[PDB]
Amino acid sequence: MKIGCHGLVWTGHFDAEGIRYSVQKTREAGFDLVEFPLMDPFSFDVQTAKSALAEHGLAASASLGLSDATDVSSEDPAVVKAGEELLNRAVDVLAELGATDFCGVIYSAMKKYMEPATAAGLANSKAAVGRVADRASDLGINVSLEVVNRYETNVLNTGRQALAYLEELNRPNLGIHLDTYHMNIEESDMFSPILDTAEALRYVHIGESHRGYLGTGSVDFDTFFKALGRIGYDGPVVFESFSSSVVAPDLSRMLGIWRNLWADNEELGAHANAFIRDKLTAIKTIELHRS
Amino acid sequence: MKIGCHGLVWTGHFDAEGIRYSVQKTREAGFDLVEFPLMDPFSFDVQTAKSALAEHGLAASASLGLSDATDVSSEDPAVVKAGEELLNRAVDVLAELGATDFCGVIYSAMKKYMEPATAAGLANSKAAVGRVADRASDLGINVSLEVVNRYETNVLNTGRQALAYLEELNRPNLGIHLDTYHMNIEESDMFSPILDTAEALRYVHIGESHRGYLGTGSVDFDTFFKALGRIGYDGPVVFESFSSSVVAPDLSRMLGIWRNLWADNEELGAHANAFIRDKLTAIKTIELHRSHHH
Amino acid sequence: MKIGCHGLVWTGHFDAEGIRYSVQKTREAGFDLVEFPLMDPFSFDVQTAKSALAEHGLAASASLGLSDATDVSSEDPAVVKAGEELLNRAVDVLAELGATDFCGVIYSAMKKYMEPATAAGLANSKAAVGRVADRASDLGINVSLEVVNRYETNVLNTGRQALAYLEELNRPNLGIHLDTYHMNIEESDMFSPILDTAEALRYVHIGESHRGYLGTGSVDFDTFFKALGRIGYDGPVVFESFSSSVVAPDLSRMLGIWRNLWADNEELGAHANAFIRDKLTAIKTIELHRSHHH
Amino acid sequence: MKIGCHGLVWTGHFDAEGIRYSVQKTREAGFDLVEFPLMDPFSFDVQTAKSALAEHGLAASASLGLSDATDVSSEDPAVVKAGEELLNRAVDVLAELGATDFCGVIYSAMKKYMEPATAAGLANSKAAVGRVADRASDLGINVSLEVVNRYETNVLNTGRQALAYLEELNRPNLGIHLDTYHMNIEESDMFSPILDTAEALRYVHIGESHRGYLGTGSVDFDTFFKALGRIGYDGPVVFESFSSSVVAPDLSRMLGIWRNLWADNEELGAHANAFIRDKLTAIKTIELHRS
Ligand SMILES: [Mn+2]
Ligand SMILES: [Mn+2]
Ligand SMILES: [Mn+2]
Ligand SMILES: [Mn+2]
Repeated sequence: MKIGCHGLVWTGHFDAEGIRYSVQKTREAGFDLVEFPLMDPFSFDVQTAKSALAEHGLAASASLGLSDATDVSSEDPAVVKAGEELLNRAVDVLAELGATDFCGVIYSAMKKYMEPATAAGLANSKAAVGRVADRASDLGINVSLEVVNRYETNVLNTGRQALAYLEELNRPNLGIHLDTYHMNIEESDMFSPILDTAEALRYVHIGESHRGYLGTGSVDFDTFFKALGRIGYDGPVVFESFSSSVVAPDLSRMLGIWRNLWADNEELGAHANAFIRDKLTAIKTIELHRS
Repeated sequence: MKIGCHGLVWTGHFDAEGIRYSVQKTREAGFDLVEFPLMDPFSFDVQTAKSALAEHGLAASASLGLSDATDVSSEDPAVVKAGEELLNRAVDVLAELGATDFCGVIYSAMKKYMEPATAAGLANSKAAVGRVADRASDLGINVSLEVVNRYETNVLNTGRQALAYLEELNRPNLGIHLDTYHMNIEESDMFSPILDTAEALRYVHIGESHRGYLGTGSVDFDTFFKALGRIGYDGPVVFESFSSSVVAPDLSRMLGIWRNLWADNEELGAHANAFIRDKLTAIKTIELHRSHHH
Repeated sequence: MKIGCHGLVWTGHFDAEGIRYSVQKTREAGFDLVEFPLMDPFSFDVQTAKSALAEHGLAASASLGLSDATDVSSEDPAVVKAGEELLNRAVDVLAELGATDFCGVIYSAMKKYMEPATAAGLANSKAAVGRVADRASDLGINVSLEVVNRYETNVLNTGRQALAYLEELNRPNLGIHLDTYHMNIEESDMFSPILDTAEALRYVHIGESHRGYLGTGSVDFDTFFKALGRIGYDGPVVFESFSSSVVAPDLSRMLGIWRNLWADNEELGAHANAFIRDKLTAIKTIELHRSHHH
Repeated sequence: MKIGCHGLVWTGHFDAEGIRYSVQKTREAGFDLVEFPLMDPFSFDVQTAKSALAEHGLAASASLGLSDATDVSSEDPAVVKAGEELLNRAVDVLAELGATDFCGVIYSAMKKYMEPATAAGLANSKAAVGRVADRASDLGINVSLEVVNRYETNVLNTGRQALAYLEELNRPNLGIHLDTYHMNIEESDMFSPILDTAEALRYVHIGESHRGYLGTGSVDFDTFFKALGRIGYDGPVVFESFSSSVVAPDLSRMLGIWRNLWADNEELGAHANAFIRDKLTAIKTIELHRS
């Protein structure tokens, strides 16, 4: 299990300096892994990232969400294609890094839709994701679909919806990515979705209800972590948080980050690392007593 | 305290038939009050509502959310005017019903903004809401601003933000409307925002985390209702729920209701009435036990 | 699934009058079943209970806790015998009623021990419970061992302990009885012990953290009932509550009921029935939505 | 605010070696303060404790519970007197240490009673506690009554009961001591009792529902700490935990510690210190934003 940190804790700009900075800070906060927000994989400086990861002994993953121009759930084949092209480059970037996990909202745009999904849109999305998965698979990379709330997709809002989507595709390297922030809205509770997704669960984001400091909102982390313990989950567990104090040119607007929920990210990151690790220690003692 | 039900439990279409239907089913489910969604107050058949309510004994309130063309937080004063004219008609509708509560997202568009609020936009919102509140005042109508999550406004996402907004306007009939579904996202916990708003809290929505059946999501209703008890809240407590089974032409899309969270609204309504009353009974025993006779 | 009420809601004295009273009030409060506390099965007026139950339609079960003189976890075989004779009569009473569930703290004294269990004491408990279960078996009676907190036993404080106990005895009619009040103390959470016990779980008590009104304490009923849904539990679900207002000569003292948590048992019973059914309704909608037709 | 640790994490025997050991281990786990279980204040080696506290820069408090022989809620004046004598020595021990907080179940025996309290018993308890408080007061020591569950007293099971008890006594240095483990049973919720006891709240124990590792039971710490933040609580916050792995000759039997809930107390103590401190950090950010 890798304990990770999403890059937007540190910076919204991942040129060379931001890549080095984000990696250093992640390591200094005590994490094993940085998740790069790869909103534009075409301009991501792989050589710098590979160097910085080596210098600091850090593992890496990457996430993104698509947009209007790249929506693979569009009925417009050209838009679908732009999306597929973007996902393929993201996968290629991860291959060059020697990383193994790609994730995010890659089955639709990451946006507040104003109508429900279409049958033809959903078919396009599934076909495109299948092909991306296969390309990833030949490269040793796992692809995990992030279940997000109603205001960020109209396609996969629950773990059970994601399972059905995966069932159709039947790809060995396609998994599910759950995020406590999104679960806290859409799911019946914080254990059922973990039990249900069991072995398909390949990636986890730890976010508070308002995406600030862990333990300052309404997310039931105790139930969540106890359920992760029960299924023996051993994939990445990655802190994600957003404040108006650190802005990405698109992502922050897309996720509606209006509030200053923190200004000291060194404190935030260290706290989150301690929060997650100490939760996991607690869970380990429970599992130890089941002997 | 009135126990209320929002109209989208019953129908998405508030023509004459839908209005009578929502009133009847609301009463039959055990509620004291129906909340009409007044997305277009200009077309709402007030006389049918009056006669339905009189038939059934039932109290009414109304809520709406604004949209792009009617956004009173717009920098464009023509858009603000359009919004203000809409809010003013909503208020008039309520006056004609003899109702006393208007609420909702009436200080901005109810939408996912793509940039944060501007100073000019915020000043326009505040001035317009002030004028609407004054108008409401002389018609005996209380106006409460509903705090909602980051995806439905960029203006008032927390109770404390609403407090600061209210303090500047300083109007006696202006209050805060909290909704457990939105609190579940943006707030630090389910008690602090109640203790903070205290006497400014004038309206409450009871919604599960996914806006389905009460008790089937992750909202901490326990803490919430206990806090309501502590401040002695006596305002409306109104069930709200949305499913793809029952669709309003604009509201449902605006709120991102993609999923089929229920198909039996008779069952859903009856259950919500019971669920809310069973909580209220509980906290009544707690307050009783704080009595010095105990 | 029967929704049940424990007798100490209604009276502390189960003479003829108290028996009829508890049956009537239990039914009138909306329950399917009454649980008689059978602390002294030898004096219990079985024919009055039979005739009361027949009058009212109502199902019955029984529970007890043992005491020092009847402690089947004692190293002293004369004490174990006294206990076994008591349990055997409890079972006979239930047989005579045509009831099918016996439960409670029947594997030890229900008491605050001052030292941990011994090997000899544990072996005596197990052997006695085995014989009692076999006896029960041929009378069509299921026996479930209630897991309780450290202050009421030193033997079975967790579901997993009860599982290990059950595994050794390997009897088809022997099950586990969980009580949310006790789980709230000793267990890691409110779902794991349900998922672990699964098919061995045969009886459930619904009790608030302080054993008062449901929803007025800190028990996480949400998680609990959702777990019950997941394993498809269909056994008895029985409300239990104690107040100094209604006192049983020994039980109340044994359980440390010092406080006046309610005075109106009509209200309390009606509320508990509603509270439990409103939870069960909720989780039924969840299970319905896991159906492939959905 | 002092972050503290109860001595039974480390040892059940507080001779000189156990005193030094408990203090060292507490400091090494990262705490500010050790709480000595002063079940027998007459044989407590003050000189050793004072030395060990100085060597490690640690503050100290003391708690105890009374027993049958020393029950100040007895109707037997001789038993009441033995109890008062014991409490006075405990207070004297704290004075010699230069410590300022005495707490625990000092208004009755710490036991499962088999009958309710008596009017005459309660009067004896209140009078005795009043006198002990006055003696403490002349010595600069605060006295805090620990609210405990129905199986450990028949006198003070809720914060509100404790407030009423204090109301009668009207002593300036008499406060209330709340313990999450006991609240988790008896109280309506985890915030009301803090709001209600407000300025009378002078001491806090942090214990999980089963008194093992923090975060492995049912206690709602999030609500609890958020309420402590709201009232601006600045007294001791002290971890308490019990396992059959570490036994005190009386206390462990009195508290019904039948289970092995941990065996590595160095891990337990460090975890608890991190758990509490990181909770408090989270709360501070909430309070900071109320600006
Ligand atoms: Mn995420
Ligand atoms: Mn609402
Ligand atoms: Mn029970
Ligand atoms: Mn304590």
